[PDB]
Amino acid sequence: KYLFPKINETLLIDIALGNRFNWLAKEQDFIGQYSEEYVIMDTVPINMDLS
Amino acid sequence: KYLFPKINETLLIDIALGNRFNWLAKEQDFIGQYSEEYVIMDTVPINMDLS
Repeated sequence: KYLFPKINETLLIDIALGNRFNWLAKEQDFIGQYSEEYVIMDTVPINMDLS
Repeated sequence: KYLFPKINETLLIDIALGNRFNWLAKEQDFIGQYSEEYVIMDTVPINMDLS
């Protein structure tokens, strides 16, 4: 009854918190500051006539 | 009709009773008496400003 209380273990609980959208993340080169994007608009195929 | 009755078999029914939480059981060394645990509290990432 005269000893100092001693620790069995000390346990770092480290939970790996994850970003669910990480598989979308592209990686750039961090150069310039404006990203732009563009598409090509539809031109529907037309019938041909020989007249 | 004058013989003593004789045993065909005697059958020890031994059912293996299982602890369903046994896969959680860590094993320590039984040394000391206080287990403690700790986490690291959140510090949210902050924007940087050059001023």
